[PDB]
Amino acid sequence: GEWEIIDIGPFTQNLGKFAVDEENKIGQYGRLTFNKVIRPCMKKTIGYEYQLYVYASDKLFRADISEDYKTGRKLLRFNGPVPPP
Repeated sequence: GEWEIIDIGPFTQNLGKFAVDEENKIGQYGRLTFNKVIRPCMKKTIGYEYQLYVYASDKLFRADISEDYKTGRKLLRFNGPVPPP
């Protein structure tokens, strides 16, 4: 159940796109336009879980994302706007 910092390459960006698209289906904040994932991005091993900071429509949100390696990606939490890290 350990955490590591991961770089903000394409894989991390697409986790941010996943989170925004999932959040648009929820409709908590209206229609958000994905901007980018910024540092720091954390990954925990279970099978993984991610804590990310994603800009969408010019505002900063934090997303918690679960991922089942074999089966499925899962939006656990999406909150904000949050202060910059």
